[PDB]
Amino acid sequence: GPMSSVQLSRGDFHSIFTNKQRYDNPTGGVYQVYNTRKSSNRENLIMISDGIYHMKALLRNQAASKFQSMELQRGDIIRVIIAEPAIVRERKKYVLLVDDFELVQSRADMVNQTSTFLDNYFSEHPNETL
Repeated sequence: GPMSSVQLSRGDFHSIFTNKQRYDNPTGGVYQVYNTRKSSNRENLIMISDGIYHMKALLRNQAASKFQSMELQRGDIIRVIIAEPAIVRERKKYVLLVDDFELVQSRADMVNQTSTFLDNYFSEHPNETL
């Protein structure tokens, strides 16, 4: 059919934190907003999904202004444009720092949901990350 669902970058979160090349350029990923629940007005911490894992993303600078103005919510699909990963070694926490993104689709289908938290996957395989 022409109207197939928009494809998320499945496996990209795992690749960002295991592969040096992807870590160094973690842009172009297509993800779905998983959770937007509140606590900063110049920084929005949200949960995003790649279809397999969900992970924390901290929207800063123009991504923060855009998120707030667009009122992005669970189910919305975005494309990350400016980003850098963050590994909090002392707490075994993983965050994608997002400075810019684009809206791909608002209110997209979110069915047969099986994504698990990225940090928990790495807890099960401790020496896997970079």
